[PDB]
Amino acid sequence: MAIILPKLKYALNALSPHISEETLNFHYNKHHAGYVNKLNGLIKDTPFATKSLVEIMKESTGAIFNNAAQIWNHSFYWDSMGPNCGGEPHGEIKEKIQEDFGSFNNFKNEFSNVLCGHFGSGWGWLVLNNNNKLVILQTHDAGNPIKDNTGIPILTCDIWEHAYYIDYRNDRPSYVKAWWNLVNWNFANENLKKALQ
Amino acid sequence: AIILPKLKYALNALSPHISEETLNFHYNKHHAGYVNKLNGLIKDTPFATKSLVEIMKESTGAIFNNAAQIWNHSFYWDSMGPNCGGEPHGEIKEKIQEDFGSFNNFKNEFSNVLCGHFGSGWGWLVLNNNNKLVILQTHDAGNPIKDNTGIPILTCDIWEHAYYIDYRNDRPSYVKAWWNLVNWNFANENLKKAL
Ligand SMILES: [Cl-]
Ligand SMILES: [Cl-]
Repeated sequence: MAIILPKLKYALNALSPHISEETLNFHYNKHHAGYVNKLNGLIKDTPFATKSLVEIMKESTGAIFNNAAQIWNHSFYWDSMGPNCGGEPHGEIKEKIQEDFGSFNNFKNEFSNVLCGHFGSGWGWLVLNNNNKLVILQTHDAGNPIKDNTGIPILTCDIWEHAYYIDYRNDRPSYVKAWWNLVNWNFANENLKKALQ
Repeated sequence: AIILPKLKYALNALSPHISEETLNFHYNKHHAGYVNKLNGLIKDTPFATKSLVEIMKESTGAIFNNAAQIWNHSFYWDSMGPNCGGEPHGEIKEKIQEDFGSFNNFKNEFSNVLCGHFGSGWGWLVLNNNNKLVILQTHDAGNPIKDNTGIPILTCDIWEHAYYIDYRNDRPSYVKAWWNLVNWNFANENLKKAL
């Protein structure tokens, strides 16, 4: 199967109690795996069959896009988190956030507001925009900043209901608050360095 | 000002097809929250003196999202009931036979549409201007009144919060279960008015 589900970099329970093992089980092994299985079915007998996931995402529309972009968004989501993470940013991203938001607390406040405010299925992003500045963006359904060409993804947070409904029911804000304990600044730093190159 | 309409049945009335816990969150958190958010949004606007349908028709963005979701959810609750489901009866049965060939045909296609919808949205049975029943889907808070695509007859919510407590990712089992709840009486009332 041309497209393979990338492994999580940590155990299924590694984000607990912020996001439960049960959530990771459904979200990764059911939803995420499902988008991979679905895309592989869809790209058969198309020119997409031999393109990379990223190329498919950038060049498709309809169901192919929806599945391709979701696979990519989820992998970026999992990599945006980790055990032994969260807290204050550190390394290059700490200083960049200071420059572009004034403080980590300012960034945290605006990001949480955006994440809490998104109507329907979607994603909040920290991105390096096309003017070399960190900004917060939101996208709807499977959308992302690479497809939109609105900047280079640094971190993402999924706010589709399946991301939090097991653990928090309707209480998205509690999910967003808990997510701050999981934010992987090492990942952000890796993305920033590539982005600025 | 805008008021949340009463359910026509108790919170457990749809169980086990939709749990009482689901109805509790869906009605008392989601549906109630749409009403509360809308009232805060329309205070001090020309929308404060308009009906829900008028607000729905004349708004965009947050006001639309909340107003349409209030109307959509009431239509959803009224589209179900205890003592409902199974084979259609009365005028809607005949009309489904005319427009879909059979109930089995309707049921399978409606199910496909409900299961196939990507992200948050709704499936609809509506009567169009040629007095023909048709299946529509809409995204997020969208609906056929906003869209002028026909007079709604029934709806089914496929937002994840509709089923996630009871079925997790298995939307098709929720859809299957929903057929034990579909309120043919409400369909017949709607059809009588629409025709
Ligand atoms: Cl589990
Ligand atoms: Cl009935």
